[PDB]
Amino acid sequence: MVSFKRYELPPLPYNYNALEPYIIEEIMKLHHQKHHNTYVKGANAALEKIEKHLKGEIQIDVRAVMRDFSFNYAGHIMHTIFWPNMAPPGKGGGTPGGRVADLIEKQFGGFEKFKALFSAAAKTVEGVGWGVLAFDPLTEELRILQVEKHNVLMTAGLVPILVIDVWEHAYYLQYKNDRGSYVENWWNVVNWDDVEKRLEQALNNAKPLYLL
Amino acid sequence: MVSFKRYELPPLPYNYNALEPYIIEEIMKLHHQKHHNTYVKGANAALEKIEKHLKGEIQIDVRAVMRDFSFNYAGHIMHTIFWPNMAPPGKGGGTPGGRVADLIEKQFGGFEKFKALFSAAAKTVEGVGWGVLAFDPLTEELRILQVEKHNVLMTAGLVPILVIDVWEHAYYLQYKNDRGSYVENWWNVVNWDDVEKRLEQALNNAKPLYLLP
Amino acid sequence: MVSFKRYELPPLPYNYNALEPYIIEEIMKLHHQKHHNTYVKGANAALEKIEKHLKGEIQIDVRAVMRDFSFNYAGHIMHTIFWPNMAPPGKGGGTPGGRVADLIEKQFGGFEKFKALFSAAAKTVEGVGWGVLAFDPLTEELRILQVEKHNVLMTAGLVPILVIDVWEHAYYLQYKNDRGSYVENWWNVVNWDDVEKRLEQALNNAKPLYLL
Amino acid sequence: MVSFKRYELPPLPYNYNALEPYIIEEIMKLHHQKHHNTYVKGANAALEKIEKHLKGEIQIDVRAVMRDFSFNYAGHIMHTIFWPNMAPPGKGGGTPGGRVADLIEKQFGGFEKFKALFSAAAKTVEGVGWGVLAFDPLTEELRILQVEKHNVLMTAGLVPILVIDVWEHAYYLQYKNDRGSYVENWWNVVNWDDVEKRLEQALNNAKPLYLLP
Repeated sequence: MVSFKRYELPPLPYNYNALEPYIIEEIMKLHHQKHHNTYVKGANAALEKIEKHLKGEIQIDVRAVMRDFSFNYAGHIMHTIFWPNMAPPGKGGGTPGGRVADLIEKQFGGFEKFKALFSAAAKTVEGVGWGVLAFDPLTEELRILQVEKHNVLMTAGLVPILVIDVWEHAYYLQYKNDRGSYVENWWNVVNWDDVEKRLEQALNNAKPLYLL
Repeated sequence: MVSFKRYELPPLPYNYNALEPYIIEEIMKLHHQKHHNTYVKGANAALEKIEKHLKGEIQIDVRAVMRDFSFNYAGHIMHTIFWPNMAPPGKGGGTPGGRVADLIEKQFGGFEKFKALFSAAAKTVEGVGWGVLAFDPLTEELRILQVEKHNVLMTAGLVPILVIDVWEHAYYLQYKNDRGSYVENWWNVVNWDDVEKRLEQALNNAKPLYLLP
Repeated sequence: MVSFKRYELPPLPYNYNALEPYIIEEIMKLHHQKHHNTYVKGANAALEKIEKHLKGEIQIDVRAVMRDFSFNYAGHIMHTIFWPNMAPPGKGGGTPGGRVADLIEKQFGGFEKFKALFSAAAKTVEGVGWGVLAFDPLTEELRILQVEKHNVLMTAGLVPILVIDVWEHAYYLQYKNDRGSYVENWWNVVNWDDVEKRLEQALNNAKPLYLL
Repeated sequence: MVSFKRYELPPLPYNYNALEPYIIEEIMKLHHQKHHNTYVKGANAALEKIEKHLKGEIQIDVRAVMRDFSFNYAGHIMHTIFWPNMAPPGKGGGTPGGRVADLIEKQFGGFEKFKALFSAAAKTVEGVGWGVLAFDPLTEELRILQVEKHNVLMTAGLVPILVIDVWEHAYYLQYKNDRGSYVENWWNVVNWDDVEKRLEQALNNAKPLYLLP
């Protein structure tokens, strides 16, 4: 038996104030240092309980510990995508090109229609959660969905290439109740270079994971 | 605009009676032709609604239609893994080798501890759902978890390589309320060659999807 | 401290074969003796854990134990309503009169319209759960909703007066995947006298319970 | 057929700044005028959809509209209890006497142990939701549970008599990520007279609601 590899909190690809004016420094700081950090530690804690269980050292509720792992691991991986999905205005924002633009054109009828639908999905998440643009390994096509919490409505297979966090701690200090304005503004910091790179990996790698 | 590629019900990799005595023919037929088929149709129905929305032909509740897609797509992908995860006794069953056995040693301290943990996870799914063995792209290690329905507790990243369906329609006609006995018997039809192949692809393909090279 | 009052499995108001041909004996047996009994046992087990913790003997994951209580308690109370909601054909079935028929007319525009709405709610439960007719203490009106598992989508306030169990174990042995036919047949064993009494109590008790 | 009775936003039983310094004015204003109002509107919006469906004017996704009704009705009712559960310091805070204190002693072994269990419940809600003290009609005893969102984990029967909102919009502007300190401070505005009145109503009404002698 080998002790599990621990999850670690990544640094941001930019400073805490680098996404101003669209997302203020205080949100970025709390969101990274408190919230994302909590999910990293929570994922590790659940794996530690599994480890101690397997070593005959403690008793565990398997369902409970796996629910804890699920929520925290999902919080961690969604955030690991979220941060580099954004970039300071200039590098961030604008209109995508490349394969992402092509698929957006073919499936959603262009960037404006895609933007409206993605925005709708993000704005209408019930409670806290995420708006998600994903690559489907079964059809090699894009799909949009919502995730509640970090780990409800998410499915196997689908590869998130672009996500927006609509947990209240992602916008409340700046936009208060007005999630809609937050979502509208977030477009100005989308790192389309990152999304394109994610799509290219998915195009090469995703289908074979399930092809078998 | 071209819109969306449709999902299709795959055939089984074996005859409906091929997993007997462990899973009876009647279950395999209903499970495939009714349940799995419904998820395929449901996934396509949701995408058709999103299509009509994008054409300005209807206004949809986006949340509602995506919940429908999420449930039915998950049902479909989970079943696409479930069927080949199994094999008639002989090719199916027994103890694994290769890379899967290696990671089972490293992560769980051997097959017997892994089996006990996977079985507990499957037996104690609250309501209907799945026991899942997955490859974690972040650490390149195996993880076990439960999924409720098809789309609750599942996370991004994790790649299922071995799944057991513990929806009541997967066992009830044969094992009745005794999900425990169903889980114990299911091990006899596990296609470890298929699991090994999935792990091989995961080891090669999964990490770069999330941590960019 | 006084140790919690234990939950107990009630007997059926009728023999195991009394709802035939609409619900076969093997289902009634399994459903009552195995499934309902499990929820009684689960509810008590969760409270035993809470007690050991209150006595300071063990430390518990409060979230986990409360999730266990929620699911099993809900399973218990829903079934305590479910069994007397039904009655052997003759006592069960037919068309309601009295106060139930009256507000069915007021809220739903008649029995056939109510029936179609209730049947659809029951047939379309995603996964396992319940179709529910409830009384709303805030407006003194009837509402229909679904519950998933036993404890998802249910709300405070609403008092269930008529419930149908659409967990697969409630019908699979007889109807297989055909939940639709099960819902249709179930109408023939509905104890409208029981529903009438429940409504009467709700009319008298429910509103002066929340609005103060 | 008569059109449904509409839900209405009740005003606060105190000024928006009345729970200061424990809950700031801006939070009370936003929470009531924006968030609570939204649930009232959403609950009515769902009922209007059901009404048009019953009149045969539209064919609805029954599951979707009922999910909408569930969430928004729940948000409304939970808030209708939440607001009068609190009171400006003086009337609010301290420790309860009367029947609430008696039941707390018997079920939890005293206020100290109750406060510890309820605080733990509130602080550890996964995602957004509620800590709830409820009256059980089957046993006529108090029970503590969590509710996720407004409508997950809540059961039939159980009658909420004391609730704390731990959605992020209930504390974030003041306490930021520190939900723990919010929960600790919320005890100083609890309107125990209101809780007592709720318990008395439940002792008299709850059990005879599910009785059938």
